[PDB]
Amino acid sequence: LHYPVTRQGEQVDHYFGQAVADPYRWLEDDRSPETEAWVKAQNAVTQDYLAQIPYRAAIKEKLAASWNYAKEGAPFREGRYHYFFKNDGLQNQNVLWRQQEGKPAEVFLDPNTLSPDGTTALDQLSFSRDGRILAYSLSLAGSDWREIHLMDVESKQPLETPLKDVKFSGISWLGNEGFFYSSYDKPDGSARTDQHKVYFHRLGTAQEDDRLVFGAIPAQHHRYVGATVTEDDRFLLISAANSTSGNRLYVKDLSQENAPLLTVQGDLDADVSLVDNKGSTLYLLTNRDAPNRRLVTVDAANPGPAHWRDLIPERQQVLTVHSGSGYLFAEYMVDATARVEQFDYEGKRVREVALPGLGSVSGFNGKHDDPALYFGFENYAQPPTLYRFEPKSGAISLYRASAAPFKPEDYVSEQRFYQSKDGTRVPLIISYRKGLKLDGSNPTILYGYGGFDVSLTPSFSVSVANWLDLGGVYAVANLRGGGEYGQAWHLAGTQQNKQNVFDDFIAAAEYLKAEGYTRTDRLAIRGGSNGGLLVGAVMTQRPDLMRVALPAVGVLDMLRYHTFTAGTGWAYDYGTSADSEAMFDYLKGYSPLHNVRPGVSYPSTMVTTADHNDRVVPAHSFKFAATLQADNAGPHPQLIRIETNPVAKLIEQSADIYAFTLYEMGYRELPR
Repeated sequence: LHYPVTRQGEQVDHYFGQAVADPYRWLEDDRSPETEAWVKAQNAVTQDYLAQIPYRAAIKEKLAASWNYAKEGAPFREGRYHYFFKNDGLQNQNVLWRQQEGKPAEVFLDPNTLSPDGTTALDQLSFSRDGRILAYSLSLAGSDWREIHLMDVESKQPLETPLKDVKFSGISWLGNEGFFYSSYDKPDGSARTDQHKVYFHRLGTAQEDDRLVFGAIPAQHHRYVGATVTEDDRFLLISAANSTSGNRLYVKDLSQENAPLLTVQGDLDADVSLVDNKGSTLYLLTNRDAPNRRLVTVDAANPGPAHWRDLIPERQQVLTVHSGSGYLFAEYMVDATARVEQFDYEGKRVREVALPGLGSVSGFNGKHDDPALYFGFENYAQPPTLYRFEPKSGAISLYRASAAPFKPEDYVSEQRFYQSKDGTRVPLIISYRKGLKLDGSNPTILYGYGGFDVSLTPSFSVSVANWLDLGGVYAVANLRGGGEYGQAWHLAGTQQNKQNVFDDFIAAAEYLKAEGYTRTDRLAIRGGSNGGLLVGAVMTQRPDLMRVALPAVGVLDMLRYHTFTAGTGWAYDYGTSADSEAMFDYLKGYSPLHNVRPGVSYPSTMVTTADHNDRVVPAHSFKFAATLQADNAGPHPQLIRIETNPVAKLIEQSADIYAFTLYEMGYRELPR
């Protein structure tokens, strides 16, 4: 193995009197001729090394053969038809299908044929109350602008000319008269502003005559406004905001002539949104005086915050509310997995929905008179599945099995909890092919993130599935720093407590060995971005803990990350070398780049990154890889794979990592 030559410069940096050498400073410029040449050479070496792997092409083919597959969404009633989305598995955009009691399903709206390239995409979709008219917004390329088209459902032809200059808008019908939408500019003609306004479009009229509903007078100026009409057409709810944090909310009783807007919340101190109404009672989801949120009710005739009353009190877990079939469904995240509770509109707990196991859910959204509801379920061992739920009995039946070439019963996903160094308990979800033997010899990949209040919830991955099909184990740890247990869990993994994140990950690794799942020479750690940091730190503190290290797009230079493009936004979680001498010593103490040491024997490593990236600059990966090649004294290869310029590329990347990981664990033949 012959690593390219990496020039060492004389750049020296100073932090509170302390000097730190940065020999690869020049590699921070990913667009200099010298760096691109370095990239080119590193890739040649990496590829040459991977071409030495016998089963690489086999793993690739297997992945490509299982990567794409058909999908289907839950069906919804609109007028005299049931609608549902479908996807060939190849089609860029989902197609909307329609079905009528008698005949068989038929294609209704295919967004793919609206763009020669398949760019023009479907955004919002809203049917009129009777289901006879369809309003839908389409977005071109990566634009924010929209047009709202009106289609006659029965004929499938354009009802009227489409509405233009629509942006950050919903579409909410008022019976069969027309609908509310948002826009920054008068339907007439004028010069731009950042004053978002709500307009009502009455069918059979020109857009230029749409009436102003909210947002024009100075007292109503806001950057973002939304409008929603309740299912029973009784109330109009208008939200107004200037940012993603907090919003004002107003209500208008449409059952009364020229009713004025009443204020549900007149300040931006908190988030409040409409769930539904029952009679004159409003059901609102809000985080006002409740970080984990609560569901409250208040009469529409006097809706101010002082009159709100808890229907579903704030709990230790963050609440999400869905409504359907005359029921309210409280969704939570417990130990990173879903839990759903059913309630009636009077706050009486009906039952705890019995989900198909531990995982992630979607659905439980429907109309008042839907006889049944649908929900999606999935996790590391089970591909997205559609289930039917009987509101009254609570009976759950399989509606649509996944078309993914992976039979769920052949896989196991068990939940475990271990203890960190200080004694903290941490969740760990291990998945694998059924029939595993706890002999501690299974090629294992341990994944983690740990930070930015990001919570790692289970989700199906074709790549992971293929890993399991190779006899491998996939373990995901919910390290501190994430958002699996509120704020206290997040802070325990930030600033001068970041080391807690690494310890937790370290503890997870030892657990997998102790419990006989794998062993050092059969273990690999993986992570991306803040996750790459995780891998980089752990591999520099405990290079004896694993056999393989797979850091992707990681933040590795902890002393200069903040000076790079987009690095500013991660200061809250990490702190900076400039903050104070104390912060500097901590950052320098674990910074991957600065903790690689000459003479040490590091695990087999494959650093991955794109050649250019604004979120996490390649500089981190380039300098880290260069340092590992120069310092490592063992037999393990320190490689970096740089993606240049797509499912093809994704498939190729997964193959290289798995092929490499297995090849580095000694396998000279696929496991088994």
